[PDB]
Amino acid sequence: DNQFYSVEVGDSTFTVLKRYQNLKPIGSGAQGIVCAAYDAVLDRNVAIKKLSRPFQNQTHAKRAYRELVLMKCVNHKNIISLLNVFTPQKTLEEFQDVYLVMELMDANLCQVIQMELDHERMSYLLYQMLCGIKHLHSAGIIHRDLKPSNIVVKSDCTLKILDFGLARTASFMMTPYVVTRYYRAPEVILGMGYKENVDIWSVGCIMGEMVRHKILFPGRDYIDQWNKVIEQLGTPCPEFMKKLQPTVRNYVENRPKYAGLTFPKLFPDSLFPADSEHNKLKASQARDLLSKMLVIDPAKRISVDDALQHPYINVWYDQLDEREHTIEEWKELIYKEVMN
Ligand SMILES: CC(C)NC(=O)N[C@H]1CC[C@H](Nc2ncc3ccc(=O)n(C4CCCC4)c3n2)CC1
Repeated sequence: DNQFYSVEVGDSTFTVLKRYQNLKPIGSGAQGIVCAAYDAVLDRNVAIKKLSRPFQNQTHAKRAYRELVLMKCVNHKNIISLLNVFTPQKTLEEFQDVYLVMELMDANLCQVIQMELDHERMSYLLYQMLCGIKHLHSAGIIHRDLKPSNIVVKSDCTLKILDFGLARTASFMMTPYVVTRYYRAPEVILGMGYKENVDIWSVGCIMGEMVRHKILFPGRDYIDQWNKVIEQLGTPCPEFMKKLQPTVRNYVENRPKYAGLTFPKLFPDSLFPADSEHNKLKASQARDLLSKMLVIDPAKRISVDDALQHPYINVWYDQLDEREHTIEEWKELIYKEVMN
């Protein structure tokens, strides 16, 4: 009779359509819990994400609403695709949970970073990240929080980005969970305003970490993080700092100065495959792209288009809503998106 059934998966209770069999947990971010499952109707494996009471506050609601709207209308091979969406609840009054069904991938980028990776696979992963970012920028979406945990890959080295980043507004939370700030651009760190190549910084951080196998710019807060940035890349020029609001100008200009490191010193020959002439050249090219992505001043940083054109990468070449609402308003907005 009923077209749903329920099973326990850790703390949570997954109540899912009967087509979805043999649920297995595979991770848990901020918005919810995620299971792998077999889709008996499609004869394929899927990932199912549970959003619990997403309308419970502004922060969750805006994120859920945005993700649902964007995942449905954005169509690209390097952006995770929405296969199905449902709630087991029958009315707006009873409505609680939303379940998103997506293609099932094999790993996080975190896991891939830890591996020794050849240039063929590093450049291919980067290419795909850039193509995806490009797509988002063309659709009016500047991500600003690209990070390895929200990028997934398959064994065949296919790459998809999982989320659409920050809201243009931006907040307060209760759930004890730490946000990963390590990949954010200087302009996000310092609060400057940004353009599309804000996301290049993040790709630079990811690329660099693939080579060094350590997070480039860690720290408890933006204070420590900014210190790690300037210790490595050196203090930026005056031209840059003229672009900063008065109070953040004063902070940045009064921190201990550093000359920084050359990119050969930041990413030495040691870290690269460089045994054949092929690899010698690809290493050279790799460090050159890195040097162009990890630059503090966005005015001097490489664009997405110039990056896709770069020799390391080009071998692979081939409505609006952002407003405030109460709980009950959000709950209905999300419910009707779910019952399209
Ligand atoms: C032990 C070893 C075999 N694997 C492991 O440790 N982690 C894998 C296990 C399989 C995971 N696949 C996958 N596919 C689609 C999605 C879609 C949305 C989403 O939010 N996620 C989360 C990101 C990572 C956590 C879940 C998705 N995850 C990747 C991570």
